[PDB]
Amino acid sequence: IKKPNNNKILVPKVSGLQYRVFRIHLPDPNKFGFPDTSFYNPDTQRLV
Amino acid sequence: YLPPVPVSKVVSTDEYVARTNIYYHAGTSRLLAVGHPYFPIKKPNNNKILVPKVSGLQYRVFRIHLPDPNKFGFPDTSFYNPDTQRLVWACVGVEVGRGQPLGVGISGHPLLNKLDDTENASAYAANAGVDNRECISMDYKQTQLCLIGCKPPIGEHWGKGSPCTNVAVNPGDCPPLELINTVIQDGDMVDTGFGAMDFTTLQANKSEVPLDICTSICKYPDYIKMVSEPYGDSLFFYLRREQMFVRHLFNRAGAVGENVPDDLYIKGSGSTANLASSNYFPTPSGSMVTSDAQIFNKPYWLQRAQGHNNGICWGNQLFVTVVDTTRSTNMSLCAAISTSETTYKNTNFKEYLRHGEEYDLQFIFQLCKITLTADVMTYIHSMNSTILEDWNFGLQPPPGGTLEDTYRFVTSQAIACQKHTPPAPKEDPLKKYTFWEVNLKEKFSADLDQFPLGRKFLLQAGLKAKPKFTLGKR
Amino acid sequence: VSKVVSTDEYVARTNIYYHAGTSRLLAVGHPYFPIKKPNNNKILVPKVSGLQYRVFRIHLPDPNKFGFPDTSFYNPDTQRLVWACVGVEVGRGQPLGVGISGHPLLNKLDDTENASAYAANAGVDNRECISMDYKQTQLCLIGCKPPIGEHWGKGSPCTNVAVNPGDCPPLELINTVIQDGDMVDTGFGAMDFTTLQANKSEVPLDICTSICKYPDYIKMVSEPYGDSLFFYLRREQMFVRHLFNRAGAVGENVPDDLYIKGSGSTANLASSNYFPTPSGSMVTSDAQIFNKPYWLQRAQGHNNGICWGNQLFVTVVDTTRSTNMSLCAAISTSETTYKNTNFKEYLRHGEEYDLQFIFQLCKITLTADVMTYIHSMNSTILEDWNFGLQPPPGGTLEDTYRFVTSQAIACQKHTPPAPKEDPLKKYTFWEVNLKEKFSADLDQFPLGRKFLLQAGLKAKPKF
Amino acid sequence: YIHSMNSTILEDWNFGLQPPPGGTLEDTYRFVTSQAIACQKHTPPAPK
Repeated sequence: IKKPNNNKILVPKVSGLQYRVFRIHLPDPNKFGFPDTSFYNPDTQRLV
Repeated sequence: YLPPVPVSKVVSTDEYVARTNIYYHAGTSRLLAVGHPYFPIKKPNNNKILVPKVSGLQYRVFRIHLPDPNKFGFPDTSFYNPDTQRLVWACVGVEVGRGQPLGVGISGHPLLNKLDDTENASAYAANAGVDNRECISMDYKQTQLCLIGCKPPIGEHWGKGSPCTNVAVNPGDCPPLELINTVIQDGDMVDTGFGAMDFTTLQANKSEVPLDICTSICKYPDYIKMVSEPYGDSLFFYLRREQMFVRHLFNRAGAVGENVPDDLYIKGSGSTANLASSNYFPTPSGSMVTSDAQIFNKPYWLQRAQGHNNGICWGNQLFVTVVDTTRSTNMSLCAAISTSETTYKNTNFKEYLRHGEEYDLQFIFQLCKITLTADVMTYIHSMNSTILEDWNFGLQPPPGGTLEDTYRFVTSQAIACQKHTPPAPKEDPLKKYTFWEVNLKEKFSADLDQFPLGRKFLLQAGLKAKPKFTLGKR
Repeated sequence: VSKVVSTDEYVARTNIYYHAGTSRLLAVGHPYFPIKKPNNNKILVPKVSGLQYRVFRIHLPDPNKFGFPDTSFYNPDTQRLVWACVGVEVGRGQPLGVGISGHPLLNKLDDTENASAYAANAGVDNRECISMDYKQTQLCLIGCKPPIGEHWGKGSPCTNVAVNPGDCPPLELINTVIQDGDMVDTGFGAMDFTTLQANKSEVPLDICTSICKYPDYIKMVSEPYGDSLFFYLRREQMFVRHLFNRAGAVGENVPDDLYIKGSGSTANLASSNYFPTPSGSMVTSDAQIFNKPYWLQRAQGHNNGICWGNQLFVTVVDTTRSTNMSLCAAISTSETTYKNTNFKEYLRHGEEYDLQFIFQLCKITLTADVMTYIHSMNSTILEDWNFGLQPPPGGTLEDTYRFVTSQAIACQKHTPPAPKEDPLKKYTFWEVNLKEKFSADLDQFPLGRKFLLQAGLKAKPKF
Repeated sequence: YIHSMNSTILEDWNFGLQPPPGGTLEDTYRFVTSQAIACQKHTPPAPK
């Protein structure tokens, strides 16, 4: 749905027939704080 | 239980806090500000602001935050269960960079209340006509100062009071005055040395002061009051420099509010039967600036402070405000409306007034923990209950049952948006106030040597563990 | 935030088991609408159909009042006793058959499945008498907190654009407690037609006024203690049948670029709106979820079958028995020539439920954490127990007697206000009392011995 | 092997120039705006 003169959408077109993509970010675990992190070195390695 | 009670032992922070062994740096480079010194520009019909009024005469607040102490990464954390111990950042050291060349600005008013110049006068004054007010500017008091703490700054200023009703309310009477303490907001006008008060309300003439200070309310911070904080958490440190001197000698022009009792002099005659305005006011003048006048651009180191707070940022929260008079020089330029004619036209060129601004934040930080006991924690409760919230204390009591919690679904919805467009739960108690913000939470580094400042921090206390590249001799 | 734990931590399981159960629950009523005296507001017949939801509230007497053959195994001071719900049954005796519903005026244009020519032009009030079958469904709900449903609904629009009559109202997602008598989805989705459908003819009678709702397993299971439901099962199915059109003024025209302009008969766009005809499928004896024992061991929530406040909930809904028997009475028995004027027609509907509940007995020790932890969870629970004190007051009172003696001492006693116990008293729904029916032996009951058989260890006297 | 697989991966780590030194060593961060006046910070395109 959009305003008849306008090009701007009034309502988004939605139906279950539409595909759905989901993008999910994670924060870099190499910035994180595990209750114990000493099990690794942040120099020679990283975490994924 | 033991100890958040009755007594007065007025806990000093550094006992319950423990200092970790690890440090960090983060920061933005810099910022800008430009603008017109005298007045802002908004769309004349609309309320939308095209250009603001900007000067070094504007106090600049600074508020930044750091993320959850319990979500953020350490090479060695073994020392804690975050449920056994809460955590906080600690502020060891701070730096104020200022990058623009140094020069003096100025401001004034096209109609200023003036009688005449009695600095040197060979003759008695004249009679006042209709609007003798003049166009004059003045050099503002040379100043630098610094304010940093975990709680917002507090200034003080005069304001018109509410006179007890005995004597009449009669117009022309002297309005009442009283002291006013208030939170300092960004964009406020720095007092020129004319006193912290409201020129708008208290001075009806409105021509008494230059445009910059004409409308608004200048304030000055009360250290006493602030340092009177028995926590000290207002600000845990500061320094200032200010200097000024006299330039010219003036007089007010207007009706005499309260006349001089004649017993103070001998009755004149002719011109001397009349009495010239008894009201003098000086012309304040800023002085020479020196390369020493910069108090900035040098690393500060704060170990112990007046309050009990030692550099602790509560609610993940930190405050800064600074004043520079040294860069006050405003850049001016013109726009030629007619680009053709070769003969000068005063009408041809539209002048403009702008100013530069530049800052730096390079922040040391230290890490700290809290052994978690209502033995203390309730004193935190006692101290401030706002930290009861974002912190969950790993518990409400040592058993610590959850809230039968609120988890909401709002994340995206049906075009309703009173599920908030309006403000969300909690609050900023300062939200009504207006002042500056930046997010630094992306700027941390697990290694120090990366940056210019830190090695001074290093070279300051030196280095125990000294980074080795196994390069050079083996 | 110190994070709720598994109830099987502090609770201890006892060695004793009990049973009680109702005689039965049957029903009679009219499926389509309730019956009332025409002038009066009082109901002559309550509206009843299988499509109506059913809620079951079951009290238990406080076991700490219930003397055991040997009571010595616990201290009533330091502890309490709480019932645990091991296993559950749902009896259904009706012969299995499908009901049905319709409406005499149904918004419709024409048949869209096959059209040999373009339709006619919309007149005034083309609604028709048409009926359909609702989706087949079976589900079961068990827990100590009321079942939480959800539905669509009208919310307050933004205030920017002025709403003209006939505008699209915004939509809202709304939870509420589930009330008995409420209606299953027909495949029209949970919402209030009454608000969002002015036509009132867009659906068959039964659901027209009410608000169909549906359980949201997420938010339900989202509970930290799971006490909404610790267990459930569900079965449902549907398929398409007919394809129709809404008949009425087009709310929003289709952008032309999505088609090519016609002419003549093709100049006018036929109604864009379609709605499906939902159709129940073949029922089977197999997929019946009832008349079979259940055995609870684990529950998604940390609550394991613990019924707080002597309180236990059952929500059961099925369409399988929806059969509506039709009957006819004769106003005049004389004439042998039949006349449709001679017979009045009536609709009544049967329902049949049954309940049999195992229960396990359970004790709780104390300490402070537990006390706290419960008092954290729901403090009202301790109220019905005897722990929480709460010192009593009182100094002095002046009785002045006597008052009807009309020499005036002040006017008087104002303190009824707290018989109030059920906070949900606003919520009406089906009620049953078991408190009398406990017994100490499974053996005498049909259901129980299975409990024995399952866990084995047939212990009985000698003869 | 990783750099073979997808090299852009190393970029987001601290990682990104050949055995361990560091850095993309031209100048990094800049911000020109505070209030609405003239060319906004978004007059240049978003580089990342």
